[PDB]
Amino acid sequence: APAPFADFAPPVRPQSTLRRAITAAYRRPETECLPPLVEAATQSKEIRDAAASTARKLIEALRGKHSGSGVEGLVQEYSLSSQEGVALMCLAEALLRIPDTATRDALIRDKIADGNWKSHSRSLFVNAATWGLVVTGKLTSTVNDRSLAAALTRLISRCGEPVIRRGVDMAMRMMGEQFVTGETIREALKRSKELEEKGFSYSYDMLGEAATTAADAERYYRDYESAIHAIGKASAGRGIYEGPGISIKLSALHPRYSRAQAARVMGELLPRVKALALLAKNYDIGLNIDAEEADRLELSLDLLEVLCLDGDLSGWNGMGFVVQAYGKRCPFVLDFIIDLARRSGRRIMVRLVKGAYWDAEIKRAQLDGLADFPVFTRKIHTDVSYIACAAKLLAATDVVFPQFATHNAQTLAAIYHMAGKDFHVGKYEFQCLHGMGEPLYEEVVGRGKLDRPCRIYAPVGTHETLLAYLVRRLLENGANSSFVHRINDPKVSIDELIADPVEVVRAMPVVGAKHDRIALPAELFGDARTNSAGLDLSNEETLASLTEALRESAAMKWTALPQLATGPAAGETRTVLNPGDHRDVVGSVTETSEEDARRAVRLAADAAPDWAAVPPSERAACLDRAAELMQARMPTLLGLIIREAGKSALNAIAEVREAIDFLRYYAEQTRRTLGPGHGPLGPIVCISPWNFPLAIFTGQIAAALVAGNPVLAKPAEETPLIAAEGVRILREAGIPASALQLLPGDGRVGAALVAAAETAGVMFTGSTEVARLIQAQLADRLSPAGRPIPLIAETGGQNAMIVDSSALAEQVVGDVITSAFDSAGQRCSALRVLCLQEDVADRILTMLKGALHELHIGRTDRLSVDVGPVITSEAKDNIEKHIERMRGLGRKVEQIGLASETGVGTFVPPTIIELEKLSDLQREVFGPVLHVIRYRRDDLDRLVDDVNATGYGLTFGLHTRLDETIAHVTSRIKAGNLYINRNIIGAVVGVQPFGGRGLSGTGPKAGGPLYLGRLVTTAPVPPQHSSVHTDPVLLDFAKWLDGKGARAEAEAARNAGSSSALGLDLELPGPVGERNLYTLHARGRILLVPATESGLYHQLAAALATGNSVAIDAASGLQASLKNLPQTVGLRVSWSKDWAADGPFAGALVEGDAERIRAVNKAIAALPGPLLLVQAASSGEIARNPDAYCLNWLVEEVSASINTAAAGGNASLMAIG
Amino acid sequence: PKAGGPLYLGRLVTTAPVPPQHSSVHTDPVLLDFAKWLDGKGARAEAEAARNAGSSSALGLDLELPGPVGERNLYTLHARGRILLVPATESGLYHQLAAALATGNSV
Amino acid sequence: ELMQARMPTLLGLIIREAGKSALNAIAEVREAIDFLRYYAEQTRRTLGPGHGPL
Ligand SMILES: [C]C1=C([C])[C]=C2C(=[C]1)N([C][C]([O])[C]([O])[C]([O])[C]OP([O])(=O)OP([O])(=O)O[C][C]1O[C](N3[C]=NC4=C3N=[C]N=C4[N])[C]([O])[C]1[O])C1=NC(=O)[N]C(=O)C1=N2[C]1[C][N][C](C([O])=O)S1
Ligand SMILES: NC(=O)c1ccc[n+]([C@@H]2O[C@H](COP(=O)([O-])OP(=O)(O)OC[C@H]3O[C@@H](n4cnc5c(N)ncnc54)[C@H](O)[C@@H]3O)[C@@H](O)[C@H]2O)c1
Ligand SMILES: [Mg+2]
Repeated sequence: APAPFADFAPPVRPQSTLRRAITAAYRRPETECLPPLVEAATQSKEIRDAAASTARKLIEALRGKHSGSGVEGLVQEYSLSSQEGVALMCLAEALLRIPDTATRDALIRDKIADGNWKSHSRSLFVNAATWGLVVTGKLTSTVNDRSLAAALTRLISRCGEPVIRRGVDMAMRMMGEQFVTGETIREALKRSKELEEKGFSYSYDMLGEAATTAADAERYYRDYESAIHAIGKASAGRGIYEGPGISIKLSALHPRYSRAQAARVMGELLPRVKALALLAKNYDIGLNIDAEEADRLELSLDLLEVLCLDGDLSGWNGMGFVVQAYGKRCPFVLDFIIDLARRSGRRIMVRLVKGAYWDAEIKRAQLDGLADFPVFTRKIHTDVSYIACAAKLLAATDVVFPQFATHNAQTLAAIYHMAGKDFHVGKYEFQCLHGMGEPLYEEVVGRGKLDRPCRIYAPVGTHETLLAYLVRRLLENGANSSFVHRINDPKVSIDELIADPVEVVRAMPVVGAKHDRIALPAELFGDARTNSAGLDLSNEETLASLTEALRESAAMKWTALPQLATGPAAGETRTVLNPGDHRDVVGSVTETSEEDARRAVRLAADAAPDWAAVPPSERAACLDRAAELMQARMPTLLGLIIREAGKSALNAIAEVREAIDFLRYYAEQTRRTLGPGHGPLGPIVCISPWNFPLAIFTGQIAAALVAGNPVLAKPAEETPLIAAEGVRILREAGIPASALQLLPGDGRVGAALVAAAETAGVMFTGSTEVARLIQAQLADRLSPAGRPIPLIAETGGQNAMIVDSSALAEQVVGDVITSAFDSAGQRCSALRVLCLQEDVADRILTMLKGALHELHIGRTDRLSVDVGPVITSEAKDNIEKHIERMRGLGRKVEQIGLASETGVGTFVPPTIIELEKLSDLQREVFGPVLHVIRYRRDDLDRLVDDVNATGYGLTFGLHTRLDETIAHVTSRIKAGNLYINRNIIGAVVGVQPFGGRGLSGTGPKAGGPLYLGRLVTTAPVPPQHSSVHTDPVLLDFAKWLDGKGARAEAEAARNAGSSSALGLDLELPGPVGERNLYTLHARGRILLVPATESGLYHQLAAALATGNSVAIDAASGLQASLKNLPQTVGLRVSWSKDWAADGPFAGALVEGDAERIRAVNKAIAALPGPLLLVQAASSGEIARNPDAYCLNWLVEEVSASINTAAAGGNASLMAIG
Repeated sequence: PKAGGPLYLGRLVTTAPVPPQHSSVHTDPVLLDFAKWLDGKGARAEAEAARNAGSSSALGLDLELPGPVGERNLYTLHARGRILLVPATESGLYHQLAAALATGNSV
Repeated sequence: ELMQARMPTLLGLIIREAGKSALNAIAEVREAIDFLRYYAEQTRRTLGPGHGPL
């Protein structure tokens, strides 16, 4: 048996001093990075004056020949609005998908120009965000396809065939000659002769990146290989400086290019790069490795090292490598490369760029809760870094070949004068992007200008392949801080453009301060609370320290005991085994007798006043202290979760982060709300699931505790050890032993706790079937006041994602792989049903199956493991029984092979099952099993019906670029957590408050602002909880009441209309590149069980004020109290003689004495389907208490998370520099 | 239609143009249910007409118009109310219903 | 353009023929000018050969 974590994440090679200095700078504070760069970038006053003069001269020439763009002239000629211009370019794009020129022209002349363009599976406007950048310079993340359709109809009906003709010719020019140098390498090489004769050179980019499958990587490989032949044939011995070369992206050459898969990268990717480099060597052309995301930088250095030390490549100086000056590690990376060039004797071609992925790096660091960014946050810092690194490169031209890739004339001029008077071809060069840089460098290349060479980075590919690179390009030119945007801005003077970034930074009061408008990840929530911190699993120091802490966690003797108020109790003891390897004993659990569980409830009851008397601020301080303890102990907590619950390190980090976030969120919500009149319920039984064994465990207990309730904590029988450690942490944080008792054991302990007479409330997260048993237990019970015992029951999902033909397959597949198979599908939020529009289903399914087979399944104490085990052999048997049933029905089943090592544990391979109809599913299958259905676009509304028809309502995803489809689907889906253009497993506390409806939950949502109010007898007013909107049917009912003479009830109805928070619509603070929305909706149809006329009027007012319809108990005999209702109200009112037939309901209001309430509660619990959140009151309570029925529980919370960076960049961050 | 607004000129020609900014991303939910019902009955041309009406309807348009500072001048498209339908044929009635339901109206 | 340039004279007629004050006569002429320019622009944004007159 392998020792735990003995092979967790060993580095590719021992880290040299130079490599370690790189890693040390990864997230260095910005104020520490800049001073050395300012020193390195300093030049003499004479040079700065000469540079400014050169830069002014370049900028004056640039602005002098600056003519209007072709699209701008087209917009002008036909008086097009922006939407018309965008719609026209979308139409032209589509017409160019028609290959035959004569066929296209007939369609234009005879069909398109004559009105109905719509007549002639894929929205015309799928790429409108890109064309929007071209036309307007601004990025709109999604497409208003109804606005574009209207604009296209309007412009065609107004201007006819001539404007279509001009649009097509424009689009043809741009997509064939401006965004790419050519469609094919042969075409690009032909078009390169003109500028080569003027002194330019070329580096061709075949536009591959981010392989998703093995087949993708093979395709990109043979594309590079075939391009190298064509370029090498064309080079014809010109060599690596005068002649053309190629650029490659490592992400194109392997589907798992990541530090987590470093062994696969070195074993499988490296030989492919070597083979391409050997061919480049034989033709003697340059081969450049493009720089990509920050978490790939250091990994790529291991390939660069091996290649430069490989004797088979000796004699060739064409190996090239990009370094990104916006990165804090850039100068240290250059030190490493220069030293490698010295050791290997290879004159490495070093392309210095600023960096292409800035927005994405900001979002990723925020999402991951890391200490700082790996890039600068002020644009001028990148400029100083660039010039500092150019000085380092220019001092090493004997050993490297510097290549200064920039379109900034100030940057260029500074380096031109820095390099001095001695020049020869091969000393260094400049570089520019095809299309973007020729105006500037025609003022540089040639003995009549600055007589310095420029290599053009030349994209090559079809219209289809060009999109990703294009948005990344167009977003760059649109940012306010970009040189290209500023030189075109008339309000920007040449003096401002030639301003020296080195001197500007040097004179700042605080050198190198972070941007004021970009939050560090820790500060995402500002003054409200401190964000939890994650760990960077791409950082070798982190991996090394985590390796030791994980190993140490595996040597600990973890135990879980019945921790009663009086001290640990005796019981039956057994071992806890690693689900991924039953030979790995993780610890020992002593489980609770039903006698001791009943005793613990009595002890909690006796201790309840002492805990309620701890002021809310001090209870919240305990939570905050507990959060600090968990943050400090995260590495050890990771190791325990990894081994006890079969989680990967990434998932365990998120798990501990979520626990920390619960603690801090409920602490802050407490400080915002709880006062003397919000009395605790009493002893609360917290029953938690195995699959989030720390986070949900902690969240329920922390909420109950901070609301002033003593807690009986019953963890899932599978995962008691992490629960015991969380209880130890909470107790260390100051929660008294009498306020928090741990009762390990199975459902018998849970049931004994629920049944205990003093149990005042139950918080349950788990399966719907178990919640239903607890609901039945509680229906026997009333509080001492004669009211139902509150139950929060957060249960299963049957979560769908709908994908239309506008979505990007690579994005979809990544989000599907994560949503369906992360944690082996053992997330309640996990994707269960993928719904694919028929026209794209085959392509996406092929890509999905290819991605499936790149997953590594195994024991999770290895960083390379993607998917761990299922929790037990019983879970495995249950999942496999489902798979084989489906397989028996003839459904296509895709499964990846499991290594023999999995036999010592309980594993189910990630599985894809292709279904015919959504009704082929019957129950939640809690494992790594994705079902796929196809749908025709016209049946989208029916498909949403089908998703809703399961009765679940937890998470839901939609991948589309089209606003009409977003509006349609999100208005018709009924689920508590929605996700647009991203995965569906985000439940960030306070950002996506988490929890569903129907069979998925009673609410209120964990991690949201209504949660604590359920755990006290009188609910406070949550922060931000109000609405200016009044339900109109409530208003009509209040008027009807006044017309009937029921004046007091009409007043109560109007008060309910005002007090309702129906229509609340908020955006919650969170990471950049995401919009996180929180809204209060009607729950649905509320069952009303009245006893008196006034009671019925109050119940109806409460239900209508919160947007609901009602079914009124016909056995009340109160039909005559509701005669002659307004039609608006009658539409919402039905009478029910058979409650079971008229559901599902979404809640209930009950009026009666205590035994009437108990009887109705039993009848309601017997209704099929969803657990109902029931509120009961006596007639006298209704008369005395306007809040007898609390409106908090008559609305439904909906969280929506929209990935606004999905189009390829972040519009908000484009204005930040 | 309103004088001084974008629907006005279209009343004075035999085929109305699409006015500037005249669109909506919202689809009437009753229109959607009607299209599905027509689908179920096999009235494929009418169901297509219903879907097309649902998309081209500008019901729900909600714009701020340019004007003076210190004012917000808003322009919105709502249902008219109850529309009198005088059909002659079943297909005609389905088409009338599609047009009226797509624009939020009762009939 | 003509109504704008002749607004003072048009004001005088409106004041005496229709009982308007100077301020309201100014508003009257401005609105006429705005109708003219608005329907002109709306025409430039929309009308094509298939939008036949009544
Ligand atoms: C020219 C070139 C070549 C030849 C090649 C390459 C490149 C380039 N790239 C790109 C770069 O990086 C950049 O992005 C551009 O170029 C731009 O820059 P320039 O011209 O310099 O401009 P300016 O304006 O001066 O600047 C801009 C910049 O800055 C920065 N920022 C912004 N904002 C900010 C910043 N920082 C800080 N903070 C703040 N706030 C940024 O950076 C921007 O951009 C590249 N890149 C990369 O990454 N890599 C590579 O490799 C490269 N190359 C190419 C290839 N790839 C790419 C793609 O694909 O896309 S391109
Ligand atoms: N809605 C959410 O937020 C959410 C979150 C996580 C998990 N879940 C659901 O949880 C399920 C998986 O977790 P699980 O396997 O641990 O759920 P489970 O229903 O099997 O058990 C959950 C807890 O209930 C206890 N239990 C079992 N029988 C009981 C009884 N008769 N009375 C009282 N307690 C009893 C168990 O000991 C455990 O502590 C999945 O259905 C998943 O969807 C929901
Ligand atoms: Mg269970």
